Amino acid sequence: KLRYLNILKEKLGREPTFVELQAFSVMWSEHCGYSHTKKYIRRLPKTGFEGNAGVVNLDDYYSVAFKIESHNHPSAIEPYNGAATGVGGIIRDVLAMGARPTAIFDSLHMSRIIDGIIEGIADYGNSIGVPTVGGELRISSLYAHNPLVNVLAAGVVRNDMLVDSKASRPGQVIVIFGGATGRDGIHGASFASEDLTGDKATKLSIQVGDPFAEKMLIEAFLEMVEEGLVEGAQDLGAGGVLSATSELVAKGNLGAIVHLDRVPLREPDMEPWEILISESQERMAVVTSPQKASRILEIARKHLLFGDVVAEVIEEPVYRVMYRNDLVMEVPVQLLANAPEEDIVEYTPGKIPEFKRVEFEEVNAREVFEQYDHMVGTDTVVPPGFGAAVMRIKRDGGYSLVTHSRADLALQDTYWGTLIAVLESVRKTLSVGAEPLAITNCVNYGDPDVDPVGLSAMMTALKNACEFSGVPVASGNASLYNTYQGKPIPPTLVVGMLGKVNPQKVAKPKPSKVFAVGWNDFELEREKELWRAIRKLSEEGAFILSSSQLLTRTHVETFREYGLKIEVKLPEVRPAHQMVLVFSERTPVVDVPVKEIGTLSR
Ligand SMILES: O=CNCC(=O)N[C@@H]1O[C@H](COP(=O)(O)O)[C@@H](O)[C@H]1O
Repeated sequence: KLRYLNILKEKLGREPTFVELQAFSVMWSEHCGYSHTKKYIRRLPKTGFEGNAGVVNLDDYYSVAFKIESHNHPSAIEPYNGAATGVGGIIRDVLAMGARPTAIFDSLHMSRIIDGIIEGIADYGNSIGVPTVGGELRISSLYAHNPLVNVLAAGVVRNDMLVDSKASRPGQVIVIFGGATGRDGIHGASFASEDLTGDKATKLSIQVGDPFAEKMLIEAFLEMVEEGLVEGAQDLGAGGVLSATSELVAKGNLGAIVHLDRVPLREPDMEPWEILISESQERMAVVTSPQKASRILEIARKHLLFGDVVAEVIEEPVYRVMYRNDLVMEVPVQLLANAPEEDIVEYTPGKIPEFKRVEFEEVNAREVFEQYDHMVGTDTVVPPGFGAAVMRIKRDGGYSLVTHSRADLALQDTYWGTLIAVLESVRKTLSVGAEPLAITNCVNYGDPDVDPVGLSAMMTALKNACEFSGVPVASGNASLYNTYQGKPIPPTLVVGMLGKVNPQKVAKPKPSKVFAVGWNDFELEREKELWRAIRKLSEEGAFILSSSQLLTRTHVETFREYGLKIEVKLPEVRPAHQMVLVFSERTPVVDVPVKEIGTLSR
């Protein structure tokens, strides 16, 4: 902050004004600026080039837009609103990609089932009519003061209706529409970067959501896309108007003139800086020509929303904020969009260590989502309780969604633990017969200034694990300064993996013999052999379970849905192993260890 305050002063050639200080505190906060993670992120193999980030072609006609986000900070302060708006936020991300939101896969890490967090997710999900197709839940006392709420959202989008994420020429205007702007979430970006949860950020920082408006938002926006009206888009989240407008024009190397007086307000006595920095929910920024702006506003207002043309895209790369004829702030756009970059730590992996059994706790979110009329994975090819969510795109087309993490391991060795989490994400995907296509990741870390190695260790293994598996990063999020009184959370990388699968080829469980396929321990040089064995057996029609516990309660519960009973003698396994459970009529034949352990019947 201080080091940053002094650079701004360098750059500005004076001290900032009140407005500029609120502005850069937002844009230059770890949350918005990614100071510590920008360089590590660049080294990541990405689905980048592919015009649009988070967008992955499925069959040359349809693509899957997906991304995982977090709302850890706010969820610790206000479980309900923080968790709810957590989903509201990531949903708007997939919508801005041009895709109709279709699925939500949550990844929760708490010291116990925090009602408010589970209910904020269920209510908001139910009101927007977007199903939760799965959920990863980890309970550990290590997340007591900093629960982790990571939400993955995915959507189907036509390859010929991809929306851009930037402004492209002088003369375009930017429309802000959706719910009216208020004071909520003001400074939440900085609140979410606060080296500590017990810092000067509180209730004035958490956003309030309203799914009814969000529902209206997707309808309005998709109709805008379908009418060739949207030439660019970016949802309003952290930093609100400021963040959306500056980045949109920043990405296109253009500038902008913002008219805050044009921002539909919910609270008319707000000051100009509050309008600029407000983080009110359910809002979207649209880049377009002056001609299409009328139809856009017509559509927005017709869907019971509010909106007006707020900014003009200019050639000069300056960010000029006006309020009527008053000049509120004026700074170089690229100054605001390029927070100071931190040098990184070169991390060289050590010997794979022997992991100790770190007692954690899992639980089928479905069993916990009933209390709040929220069904998990009711419309999927096969139950997500078996390891992966499989959704239908077409009769003979589909995709899978997987959310995995291994903080229990990473806590002992961030590199290997983290790297293992991803490989295991590959096993899950392959196990349902899906082909790994891309990853969306959420980096949840502590304080990078106090511990730079742990971050590097996490980011470098994501790189290596992507290189090893050949599965690139399509999108993602970084959440740092996830601490309390300095007490850091366990380094948790959440891997969201997208796979391609034909709904017709997905196996269902039925009476069969059970075999433990693989090794009881881990060696990087045989992982691909395990994948090969899984690919072969899946092709032959085998049902396959890939779990750290080999067989979980959720599993036993899911088999119940088929009236099937499982009786086996689980092999002794280490915290990190390379073994999968295979169900078939005959003994599996692969070049990997095979042991018959029991049966599935009734
Ligand atoms: O509603 C929009 N959500 C989008 C968004 O950008 N939200 C911002 O992220 C913070 C949580 O970050 P974390 O503690 O999870 O790292 C939250 O407080 C918002 O400022």
